[PDB]
Amino acid sequence: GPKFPRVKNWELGSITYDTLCAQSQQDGPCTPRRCLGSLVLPRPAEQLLSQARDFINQYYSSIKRSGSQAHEERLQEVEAEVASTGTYHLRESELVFGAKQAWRNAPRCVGRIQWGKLQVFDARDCSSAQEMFTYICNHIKYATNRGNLRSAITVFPQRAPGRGDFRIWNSQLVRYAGYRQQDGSVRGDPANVEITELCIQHGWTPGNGRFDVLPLLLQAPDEAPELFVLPPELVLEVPLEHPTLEWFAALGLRWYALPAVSNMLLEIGGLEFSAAPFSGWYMSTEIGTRNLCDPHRYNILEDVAVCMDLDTRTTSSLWKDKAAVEINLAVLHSFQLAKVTIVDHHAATVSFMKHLDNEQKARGGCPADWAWIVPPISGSLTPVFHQEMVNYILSPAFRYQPDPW
Amino acid sequence: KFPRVKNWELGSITYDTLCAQSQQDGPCTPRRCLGSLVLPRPAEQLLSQARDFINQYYSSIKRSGSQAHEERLQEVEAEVASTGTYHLRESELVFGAKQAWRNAPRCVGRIQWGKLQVFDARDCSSAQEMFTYICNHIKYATNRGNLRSAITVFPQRAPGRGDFRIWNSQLVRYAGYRQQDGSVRGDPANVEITELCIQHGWTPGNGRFDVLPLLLQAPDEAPELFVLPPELVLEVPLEHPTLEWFAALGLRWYALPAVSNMLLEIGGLEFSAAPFSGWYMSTEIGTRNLCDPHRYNILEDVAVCMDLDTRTTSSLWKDKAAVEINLAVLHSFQLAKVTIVDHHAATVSFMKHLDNEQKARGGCPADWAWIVPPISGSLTPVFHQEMVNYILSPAFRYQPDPW
Ligand code: HEM
Ligand code: HEM
Ligand SMILES: N=C(Nc1cccc(CO[C@@H](CN)COCc2cccc(/N=C(/N)c3cccs3)c2)c1)c1cccs1
Ligand SMILES: N=C(Nc1cccc(CO[C@@H](CN)COCc2cccc(/N=C(/N)c3cccs3)c2)c1)c1cccs1
Ligand SMILES: C[C@H](O)[C@H](O)[C@H]1CNc2nc(N)[nH]c(=O)c2N1
Ligand SMILES: C[C@H](O)[C@H](O)[C@H]1CNc2nc(N)[nH]c(=O)c2N1
Ligand SMILES: [Zn+2]
Repeated sequence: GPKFPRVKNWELGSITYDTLCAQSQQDGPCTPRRCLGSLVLPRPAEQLLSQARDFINQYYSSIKRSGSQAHEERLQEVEAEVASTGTYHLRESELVFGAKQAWRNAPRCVGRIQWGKLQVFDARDCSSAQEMFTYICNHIKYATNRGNLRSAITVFPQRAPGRGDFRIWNSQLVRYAGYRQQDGSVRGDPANVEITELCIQHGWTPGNGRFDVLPLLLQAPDEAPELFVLPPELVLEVPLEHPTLEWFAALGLRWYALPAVSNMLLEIGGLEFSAAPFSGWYMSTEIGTRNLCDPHRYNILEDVAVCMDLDTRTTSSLWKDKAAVEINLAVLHSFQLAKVTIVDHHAATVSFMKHLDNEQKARGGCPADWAWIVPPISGSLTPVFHQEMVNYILSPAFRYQPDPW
Repeated sequence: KFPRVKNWELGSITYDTLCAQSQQDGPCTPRRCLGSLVLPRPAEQLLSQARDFINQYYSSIKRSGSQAHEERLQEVEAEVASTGTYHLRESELVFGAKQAWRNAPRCVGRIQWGKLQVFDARDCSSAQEMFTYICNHIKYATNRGNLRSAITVFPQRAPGRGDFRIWNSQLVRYAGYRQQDGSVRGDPANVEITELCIQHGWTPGNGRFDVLPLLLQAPDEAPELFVLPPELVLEVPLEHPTLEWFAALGLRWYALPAVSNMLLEIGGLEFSAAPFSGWYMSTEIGTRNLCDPHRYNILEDVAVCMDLDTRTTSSLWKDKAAVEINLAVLHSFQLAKVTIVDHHAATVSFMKHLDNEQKARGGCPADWAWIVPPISGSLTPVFHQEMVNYILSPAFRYQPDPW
């Protein structure tokens, strides 16, 4: 057979071979002796030039001008700029291409069918924390679009020799406060205790509710971060109700419309964009299963099961499973009523299978992280459960980066 | 450099040092992770595996370095050097079978690993004799519904000849009859073995739940057909605690999960027929066997009976029917007093096993994709647990189909 990984779908009996993994220049955490695929956190001079050349070759292939004179001239341009300055700069169209390719390359993203549809806001002229705030408000307005959500990324200036980084300190643009209590419990979102306490240390007067929207801590090169409160009318939220269980609304639960990740590094051609927040829309299990039911998050499973009058004293009643299903249904029904874009985990995984087929023909494979792609409820009820996946790192890439404090 | 292993729910960390004892490569390389793949793509070698195993055994009985230990190593060496192979003592076999189960990265039920009845069937010389041993295993393991884990070990592979083999993938399998119009009646997973049975002279049924005969093979002989006596195969009719129409679906499952096509490897010796059995985790039946689209595929039928909106994915009709089916399985097994474990209890016990193994051995090989159950993944503690997958020996392994 072919000397490439053989990939099988066990539902359909079909086979493909991944030839794209051959383009991986970056090693993951696995070896012949042990598989570390389940680990969440996995572990320039002429080094820049080779990454830059590779990226420029990718750009010129995507516009089908590979080997051309415009291609050879751009390469020369890039080496001359690196030769004299130690760094280089992307053309506008190269940035747009690179940002889409970073998304298309993200092995943990189930929403990649959408990858070609991304509004890239070029904010590489930004020179203050105040201006970052203006750019971020504009992004939120555009992406929210009164509930008809639109994928977007805003790109701030790249890391530069000596000079400090542009950083957004918050992990997302919208986050609920988590307030550590006297008894050691948490009011609000326990995921956000640290960022909440940083906001207070930097002068934010804290609230005391379960769904208090945090301010943003924004850092321009070589300055302490500055605190910015989002105007409330800019942050679209959806109160949660259930279509048949009338008491569910009385629980006072809610979630924000716009998932906007702000702490990842965008790498393109060896250039590093340390502030490049990106947004799309939610898959309903992110809110209904993880955010609301993780024991270390809002942890509402027992409260909902009690309201549903389930037997919470024994595992074999399946009280957890029944409650989780209703909470996910409430999320879907409430977003739908509110006319805010959301996708259920069946529709999302079906579209991801279509994406895998598109990419098989386009590039000879698709890097995918099975543990992350399979949804956290109803795993084998979705087609992705039955699909083998090959995980590898391609650049352009979204990467984790250390916290700025 | 050893792997740092994190639990994300609790924030706790351990370090796997056991993985350094692995001698067999898995599918992954630094370039690409192949962890989600279901299947894998001389005398001095045997001697080193033999020694390492004999060393494991004597260490387990705390007699590591005794004259009994040195003499046994000499026996193994003398036998390999003269004949190119050797034979296990019954007590070593018992230790090796338990160790293979303990080492199985895909097994969520390993809290039980020390509790395994081992039937030595190495004095078997005919398919006829294999059938008698298999019947006694079933009878013992079933135990009127009070299920007991067991393994029966038939004669090892030998350089000269064909293997002892059980052709069926489990001791209990429902037939799948392929229609002229492509479709399947019964279990679509068993179409191929069904056809093999018919071709070897079995008079087929035409039901959805027809229990298959066994195809048993002695070395270099055609396999022989053996019908299991109906009273040996305990089955559970499926009903629902509150939905009365559910019983009307005529659904049922067998009590005893007994895997019969894996190879047991101990000290470099290979046991090509070594069927093993325990009890079911309820999602195996309620989620996979009954709801996989390529298995009995009953989700739509159940959803319709529940009057659910089948027109749209966002009604979560599939999720709702699946939960009720898993509940019907749990309820019916409990009613019939047949051992079963739900996915919550099983995964909680596996967390305890991880902790026991950390203290005992400094790690535990586990395959996250197989450990996390197929419904309600993140509702179980194993979802939030990082896991390191690697191959230790003694081991259970896949082998080629004998046809
Ligand atoms: C269009 C709608 C989209 C949907 C429904 C979606 C869905 C998801 C989901 C469910 C995850 C896993 C999140 C988690 O478990 O916390 C994810 C991961 C990710 N997605 Fe998306 N996605 C979308 C658009 C985007 C966009 C626009 C980008 C960036 C341009 C993006 C890049 C990512 C990245 C980088 C990750 C991985 C995060 C990590 O490794 O920690 N996706 N996607
Ligand atoms: C005592 C009750 C037991 C329970 C509840 C249990 C549970 C499970 C489950 C749910 C699986 C995954 C099955 C699938 O998805 O098809 C599994 C895999 C496995 N278990 Fe167990 N187990 C038990 C006892 C045993 C015993 C007695 C052995 C052998 C002595 C064993 C060895 C294995 C092996 C080798 C696999 C992997 C099969 C493969 O890789 O294809 N387990 N276990
Ligand atoms: N942040 C760190 N570690 C870390 C700590 C806790 C959790 C994690 C894992 O990150 C995920 C949180 N559990 C991030 O998930 C948020 C997310 C990401 C991507 C898409 C998401 N959902 C969407 N639907 C979209 C967001 C944007 C476009 S689509 C949500 C990582 C590190 C610091 C230094 C090195 S790593
Ligand atoms: N036939 C092959 N292997 C193969 C083919 C298709 C699927 C598979 C995967 O096997 C699993 C079926 N999906 C086996 O699952 C049955 C099983 C295994 C272990 C435990 C099980 N459940 C229990 N509760 C127990 C059974 C025994 C004790 S506990 C069930 C393996 C090969 C082809 C080429 C080389 S090998
Ligand atoms: C240990 C494990 O890797 C971890 O809990 C993963 C599992 N799969 C996931 N899948 C997604 N989409 N998001 C996650 O946060 C996780 N968490
Ligand atoms: C492709 C994927 O690895 C495959 O569907 C696996 C996933 N996890 C599983 N987990 C268990 N316990 N049993 C299985 O058969 C599978 N199948
Ligand atoms: Zn791996």
